[PDB]
Amino acid sequence: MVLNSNELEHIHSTNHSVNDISIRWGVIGAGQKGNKEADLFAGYKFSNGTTCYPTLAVNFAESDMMHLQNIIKEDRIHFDRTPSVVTDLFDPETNPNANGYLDKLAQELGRKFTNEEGEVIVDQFLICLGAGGGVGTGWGSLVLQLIREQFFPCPVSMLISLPSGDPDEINNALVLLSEIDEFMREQDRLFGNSDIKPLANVIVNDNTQMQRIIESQYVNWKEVANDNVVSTLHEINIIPENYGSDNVTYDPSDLIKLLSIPGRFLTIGKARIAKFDLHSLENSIKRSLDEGFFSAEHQFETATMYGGFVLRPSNADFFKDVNTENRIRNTLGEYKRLDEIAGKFGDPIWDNEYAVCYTIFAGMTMPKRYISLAREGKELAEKQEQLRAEA
Ligand SMILES: Nc1nc2c(ncn2[C@@H]2O[C@H](COP(=O)(O)OP(=O)(O)O)[C@@H](O)[C@H]2O)c(=O)[nH]1
Ligand SMILES: [Mg+2]
Repeated sequence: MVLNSNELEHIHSTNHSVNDISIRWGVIGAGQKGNKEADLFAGYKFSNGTTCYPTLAVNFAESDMMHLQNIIKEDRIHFDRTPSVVTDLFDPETNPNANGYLDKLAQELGRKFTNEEGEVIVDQFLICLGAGGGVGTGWGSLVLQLIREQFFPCPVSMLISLPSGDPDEINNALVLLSEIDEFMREQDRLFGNSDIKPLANVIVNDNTQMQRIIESQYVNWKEVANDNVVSTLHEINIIPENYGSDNVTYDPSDLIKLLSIPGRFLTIGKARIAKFDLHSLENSIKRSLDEGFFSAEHQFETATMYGGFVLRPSNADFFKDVNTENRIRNTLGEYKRLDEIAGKFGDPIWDNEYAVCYTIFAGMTMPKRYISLAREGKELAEKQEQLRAEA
């Protein structure tokens, strides 16, 4: 059983009835980053020892998989550094024999995500990519195509990492984010507000932002980032199914709507609160949204939907108070006025000593990290253009 956060450790040592999640993810991880994250999801188990997430890892290099932990070799899909090469190999025209590549994929997909009775055991797909790579980013474009060709039995969610500072990795990331933004706009004019979107959301993480948080607190920066990112997603999946409130309960259906309907960019703040004061509460909430693992200068006022919950002790006098539920409403209100959009904010109960406040904004436009990333990007391909002058 994989337990890669204090929150998950507590939960499983206290609750022995963790037998269900809010939304049944099917995790596909592509490229080394993607595989490594998928590998973690694969490790999660219910209280009764069953796997939580059916998980495939996909790659072109078999060296980016031979050292995985929780993914059976059978579930390591292999095909015998430019995003084009991935897409190209899966085109009826561009590659001659791309017929026996689509097929392998579609087969293994049915193998891992369908019943015997040809049903589907998953609610949405969670695809993991370190945008910037060749295998990874390439798979980003590939997925967007497959979604048009209605290849997937249900909606797709993308978990995407943004590169630190390699000018090539930056290019790939930008063309992908660009291609994503362009899918999202098309999706917006093809489907209504109420409608279930084929691309449910995209969750981004900034490597620069993440490395920074990590050095603040031997230790591997990506191993730590991965644990935080993945555990958070798992936690927000676990909690609404396994923890209720006497006041306001964020239940699974609420989360499902939030992850399924907005159809654009999504972000999460996880804030630990032990300091039970209105001030330091406000502060760690703000910290988690602006300088947390999921932050990338998001455009908060473009959010069409919100959600989240503060997980608190059984006698948390504080999280009962009007001003508490008022200060929270106001702190969040600074990012997006809450009376404007759909959502719900819970306050579930748990056996713990501290609390944790989870915050989610969905349906946002392109994060501004795109801009500050590009600025970097252009100002580099010029520097090459010049150094290309010399000789
Ligand atoms: N957040 C995060 N980023 C990673 C991790 N591993 C690699 N990356 C970065 O994500 C990008 C993805 O490329 P990588 O997966 O290493 O190779 P490729 O996808 O097979 O081409 C690179 O820019 C890596 O620096 C990880 O575990 N976590
Ligand atoms: Mg690789």
